[PDB]
Amino acid sequence: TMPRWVPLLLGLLGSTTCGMLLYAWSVFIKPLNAEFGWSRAEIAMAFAICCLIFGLMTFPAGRLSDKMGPRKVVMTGGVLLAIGFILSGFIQSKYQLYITYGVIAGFGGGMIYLPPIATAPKWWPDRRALATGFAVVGLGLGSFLMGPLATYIIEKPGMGWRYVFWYCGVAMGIMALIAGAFLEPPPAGWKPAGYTPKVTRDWTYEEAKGDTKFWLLYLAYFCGSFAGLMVIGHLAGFGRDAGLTAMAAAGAVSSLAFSNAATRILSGWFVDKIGIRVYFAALFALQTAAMIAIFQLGGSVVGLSIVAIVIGWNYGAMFTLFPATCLQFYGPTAQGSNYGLLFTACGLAGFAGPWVGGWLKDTTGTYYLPFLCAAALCALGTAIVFMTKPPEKKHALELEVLFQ
Ligand SMILES: O=C(O)c1ccc2ccccc2c1
Repeated sequence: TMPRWVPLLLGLLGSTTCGMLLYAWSVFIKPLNAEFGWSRAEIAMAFAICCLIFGLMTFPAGRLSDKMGPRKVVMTGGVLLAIGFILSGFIQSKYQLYITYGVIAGFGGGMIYLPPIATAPKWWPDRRALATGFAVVGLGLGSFLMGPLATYIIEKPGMGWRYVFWYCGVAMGIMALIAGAFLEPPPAGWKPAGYTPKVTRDWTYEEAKGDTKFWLLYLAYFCGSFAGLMVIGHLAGFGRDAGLTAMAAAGAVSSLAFSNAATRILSGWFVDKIGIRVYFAALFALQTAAMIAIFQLGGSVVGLSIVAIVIGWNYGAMFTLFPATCLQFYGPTAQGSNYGLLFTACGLAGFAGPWVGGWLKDTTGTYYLPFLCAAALCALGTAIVFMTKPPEKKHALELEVLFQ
């Protein structure tokens, strides 16, 4: 039937739509402050709500993708995202923005984000992590696509920022509907392959949800996610405090977007070839080291760039390697449910990480506390990821007894 790279393209399209949605808020920071008395933190509340709902809704999205297929889920998510984003276009108050952008749009976003992550590796049992990475790389590209577009619309005279919400929401709805229209697993039996009585079987959602290793991974995910989201917004400020100009610190920190994108594909290909656990643990350890190392390297464009690139590499890699690990532990059959539940950890980290980092800096007045806390979290994640080996593969005695 359909060439097994089409799923990768579809996940690229859907994840790009989600990256556009999650990047937009920064674009509207200044215009919304121009029209209303709206503070930066007041607008950032809409983003934090968006991350909360988006991360939470992967769980129901994964369950529904497993039960009734990923097409229905992704297309419904497209509808919800389009509705919420466009209604943000017609807003007049903060609560309206929280509802439209944070809740509705974030809801549709989780429903878009998860089903392709669960479907793509099924077409690539020889390259599961690379397939997953194609399902997530779009989150690193939404900036590069939307930034110029949203600036274009905001500054144009017949338009405004409301016009960004309206048009960009039609465009994102179309991309998500095109992604979800052609998305489905391969048929129940034959598996696309040129190459390939005890009888094992993948784990079930109730079985994985009850494994101690699933929650060790959940803890690692929460730690790594929280650490990144706690400091990334502080990189450029660390630079300016070290004596750099705003232009210079901004240039340096911008290399984070490139490594954040590239790692999603490259880390998948790497672990497809050499295995997950050791490289994964090494990434967390390096993330620990970078949280410490910024106090020695962050005072120059070259050092701050290195730290930013490294932080971006490790952070972005989490979103390919946690789904790949979950796929190795439990198999693809319940990957929708297993990984939907697991990603709720990111919903919570998205809600609280940035706020807590800001509070720690403002409480102390210095960057030592947030980066030291992020280093500790990344150290814990390092230990967890390094010590956690796959559970025993499951026996399917009900299939096994079919042999006379
Ligand atoms: O980088 C990602 O893949 C991603 C997507 C959705 C997310 C939602 C909440 C927090 C972090 C998130 C990260």
